[PDB]
Amino acid sequence: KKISNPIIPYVGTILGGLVPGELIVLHGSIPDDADRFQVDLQCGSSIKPRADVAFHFNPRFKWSGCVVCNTLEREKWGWEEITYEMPFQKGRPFEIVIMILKDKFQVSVNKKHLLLYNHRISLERIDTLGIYGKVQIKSIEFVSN
Ligand SMILES: OC[C@H]1O[C@@H](O[C@H]2[C@H](O)[C@@H](O)[C@@H](O)O[C@@H]2CO)[C@H](O)[C@@H](O)[C@H]1O
Repeated sequence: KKISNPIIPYVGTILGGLVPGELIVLHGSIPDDADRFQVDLQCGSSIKPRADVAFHFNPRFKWSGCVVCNTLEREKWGWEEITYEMPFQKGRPFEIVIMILKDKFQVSVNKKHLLLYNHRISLERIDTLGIYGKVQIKSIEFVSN
């Protein structure tokens, strides 16, 4: 459950799905000209109709920067939860750690807390990791309890 230099866009099955207490650990970097990227925890990888996204984590670099989180269900976006922080920096490496909990995802970037997001889709439905946009990824790891 460790992938080196994945191709972006990345779409891959999460072996065994996710359980509370586990981590998803991403090391990567942001290109000099980035606008946004996203990490999506998905129900499958269908394109038409588009796979549900249980957790859409979407850093956006415009202005002072923010991170938009949401859920896509039956091809409709829910209410956005926007964190007006930007820990990502153009031209710099990062580490993202997503801690899976019973109630929430908790996300840290570079070992600093970033945000919480309550589950909207049942955790057991998630079977696919997608990474899209202007981002480079050195490694993907799923860390057990
Ligand atoms: O909510 C996540 C998605 O947002 C979409 O953009 C929104 C935008 O944030 C919102 O303010 C409004 O203008 O509608 C847009 C379209 O739904 C993105 O296009 C999408 O990729 C997700 O990030």
